[PDB]
Amino acid sequence: VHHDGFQTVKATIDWEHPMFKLYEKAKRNGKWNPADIDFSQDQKDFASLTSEEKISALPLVAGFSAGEEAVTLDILPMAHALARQGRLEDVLFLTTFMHDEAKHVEMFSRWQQAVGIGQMDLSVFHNDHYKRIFYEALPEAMNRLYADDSPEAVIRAATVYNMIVEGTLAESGYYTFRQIYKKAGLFPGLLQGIDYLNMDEGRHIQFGIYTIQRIVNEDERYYELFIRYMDELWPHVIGYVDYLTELGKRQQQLARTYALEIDYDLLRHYVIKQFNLRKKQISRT
Amino acid sequence: VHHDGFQTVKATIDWEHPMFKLYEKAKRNGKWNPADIDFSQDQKDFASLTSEEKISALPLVAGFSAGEEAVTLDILPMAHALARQGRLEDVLFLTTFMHDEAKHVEMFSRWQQAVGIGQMDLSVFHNDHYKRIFYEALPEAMNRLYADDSPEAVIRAATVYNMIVEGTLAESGYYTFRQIYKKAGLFPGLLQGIDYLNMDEGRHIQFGIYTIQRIVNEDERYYELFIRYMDELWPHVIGYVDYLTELGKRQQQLARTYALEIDYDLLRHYVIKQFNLRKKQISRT
Ligand SMILES: CCCCCCCCCCCCCCCC(=O)O
Ligand SMILES: CCCCCCCCCCCCCCCC(=O)O
Ligand SMILES: [Fe+3]
Ligand SMILES: [Fe+3]
Ligand SMILES: [Fe+3]
Ligand SMILES: [Fe+3]
Ligand SMILES: [Mn+3]
Ligand SMILES: [Mn+3]
Repeated sequence: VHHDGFQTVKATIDWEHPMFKLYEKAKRNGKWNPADIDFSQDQKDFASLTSEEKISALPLVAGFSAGEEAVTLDILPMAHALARQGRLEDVLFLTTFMHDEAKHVEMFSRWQQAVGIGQMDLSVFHNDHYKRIFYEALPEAMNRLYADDSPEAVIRAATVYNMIVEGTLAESGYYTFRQIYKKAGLFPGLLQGIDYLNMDEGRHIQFGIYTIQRIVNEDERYYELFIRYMDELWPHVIGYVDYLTELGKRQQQLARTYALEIDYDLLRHYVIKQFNLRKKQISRT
Repeated sequence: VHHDGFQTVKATIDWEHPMFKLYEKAKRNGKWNPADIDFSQDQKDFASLTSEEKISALPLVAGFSAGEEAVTLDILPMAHALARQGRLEDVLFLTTFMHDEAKHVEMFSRWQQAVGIGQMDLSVFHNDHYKRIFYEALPEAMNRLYADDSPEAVIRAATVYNMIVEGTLAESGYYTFRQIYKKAGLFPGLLQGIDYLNMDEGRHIQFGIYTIQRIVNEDERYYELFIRYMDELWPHVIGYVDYLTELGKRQQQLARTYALEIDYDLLRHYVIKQFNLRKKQISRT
């Protein structure tokens, strides 16, 4: 359907818009290129491992690789809906968001290829709770926006994508990676990538907070909606976290070898702390 | 609707895919930031001009500013459709395409603001032919892809966007800018931006060629469709070019002042040469 006019011909960009400022920061802090990461030491580390130790790291990489790919495809409807509402500054920022996610997909796929498991199908480490979030609830909530861009729909979309998938699972995943392999001195390439990813992610979560708050600010009843949608998803979050935990406890050999006391109680409490923390970044009033 | 699996969990990125290679080049050659361009000399140039000379440059800037904004919003459906067909490498590349266009919007809006015409509504320089292409035919052809992603639809979308708007109008616009203000020694900032834009644009046109050719390669009858859609739009292309030409001929004062012999016959023939050239980049066989 037609354009009825253009903001940068009638006027200019709104230079003070928060999403314009986030867009500017994204350009400044988003220069990194996964193609420049040296994975040669990672390949050696990985080949040095025994079959049992090799397996230990694959579940987390499988969750991240699919997750990056899901959110690369699934952010498009949000960019469309805000574009249709004429929110030009949001759209400019969302171009950096999508390009960040493309690079994240690229990074993990390069690591898989370099250590020699590209040919392996890592879908085996996706349980029913993971599928419910990433194969189903995420794409349902985003695609909805094509036909329903009400405040309710936009809140639910940002909640699932930015507050749960990024704000709870991704963040806890980054913490988990450092706690385990950074201590072990393993996989320097991959951890360089995790550091870059974790930096991009801060802007992604800030877009979600901004999006949810600006809708809550019009009607403080949407706040209840936010909390409700957070709680609906919690069972699948913790059901994926318990499942990974259980794989971790059964496959002890990497941890013994590298003298890592892998505190799964602490990882679990970090996930719980992330979830409650995101809730607190939205003010009812 | 659900994801039924993920390519970078089952396998890897297709590293040899042409769109993966274009994506890599885009990251390498796409570091430029419109926020780093120094427009201070442009502001002085523009204030130095008389009212008559000031006006001379505004029509081309109005066409570009709206055009950048249209294609930023209107590329989203192409990214969606190729994503739904599972063409991951195309999508990765299209994230760079969208981000390039965001920066193009940004660049012209910064120039308008810096020279002191942000508050002016430049819609006056969009005639009926321009509106037909940018306010109507472009968004119709792209949005169609949400409900119709047939080869016919995808060809028509790439033809209008990449071969006509970018491959014919944008390219001729870049040539026109250099021919006029680069000679005059005017607007150094803006011409730095035009150089960066013209570089990005090469990748954008290459995506269109690739997209159209890969569909022609399955069925050489789609070739006729391509040519037909090119010809349907030509009248509006030349009707916008004649209209700009006529504004240019009526408002002679910038050209006299700077000893520019502005050959509108040559600019017209460059537009015609662009259009025929794009046709030739698609092989029937
Ligand atoms: C043993 C403690 C378990 C910790 C939880 C691990 C979470 C795995 C993360 C998989 C999803 C990644 C989401 C990426 C989203 C994005 O790129 O914005
Ligand atoms: C006097 C000769 C006239 C020459 C033709 C001028 C064309 C003006 C261009 C306006 C549309 C710009 C399209 C931008 C598309 C993109 O950024 O990919
Ligand atoms: Fe993210
Ligand atoms: Fe369960
Ligand atoms: Fe372009
Ligand atoms: Fe006419
Ligand atoms: Mn990511
Ligand atoms: Mn452009």
